[PDB]
Amino acid sequence: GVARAVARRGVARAVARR
Repeated sequence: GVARAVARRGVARAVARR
């Protein structure tokens, strides 16, 4: 229901909820 798409050096997307 809530997934983030951030792929930066230091800030990666560890947010992945349905």
